[PDB]
This record gives sequence, structure tokens and C-alpha cells, in this order.
Amino acid sequence: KVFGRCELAAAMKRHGLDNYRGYSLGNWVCAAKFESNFNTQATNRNTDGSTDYGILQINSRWWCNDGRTPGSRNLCNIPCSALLSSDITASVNCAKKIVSDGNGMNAWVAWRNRCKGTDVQAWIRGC
Ligand SMILES: [Cl-]
Repeated sequence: KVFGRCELAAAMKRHGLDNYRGYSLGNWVCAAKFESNFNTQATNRNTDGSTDYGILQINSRWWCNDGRTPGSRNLCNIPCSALLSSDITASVNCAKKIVSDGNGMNAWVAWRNRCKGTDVQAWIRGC
């Protein structure tokens, strides 16, 4: 599915992402916008043989297991296929592990380049 902006904000808030590990909700909404355009089925292949999966473009080298990525670590202990559900539970649970690993939201390239440093609260305004 393709979430609306406020629709995703409300779901992410229900799943505990607002202010999680120091990142207000607008960060997470902005990240999803620029990672997946709010589509829970987005996938993108990378040069290292990994693929990024779902609404938060979670990577198959470090975080989820897709069975076809060399050097897989599966640190979220989740099959990547589960991260293509229209229900965001598994992607949120893995994102919480990613953002707790020691480099904050910098794991999300699109957030780093297109969200960080902007007024991210705008992404929840009006919701
Ligand atoms: Cl998979």
C-alpha cells in the first residue's frame, strides 16, 4: 500500500516511533517519504548484492535476511519478505533496532541527505 502522510504519521505514533531514541515523529515520516515514497512494497537493489526493503528501505546485508545477500548479518532477526507487508509492525520493530545501534538515523541515506537539518516537524503538521 501507499500511505498518506498523516495516515503514516498516526500509524508510526501508535507503534512508538515519536521521539524514539531522540527522533521526533517528523523525522520518521520524512524518512519514509524519501526512502520509499510511502510505499510498503518499495525495493531497491544495491551494488554490494543487497536490497533495501519496504517503507523504511531496510537493508539485507546488515538488518534483514533475504537469502541472496553475501555477508548477511540479519541483526533484526527477520526475513526481508516480512518487511513488504502493508502492516508496518516488522519494519518499525527493525527500525528501532537500527536506530539503537549507535549512529542514530544516519543509517537512512535519504533521511541524512534530504531530511536532517530541515524543519522535520512540518511532516506531521496538520495531522
Ligand atoms: Cl526474504
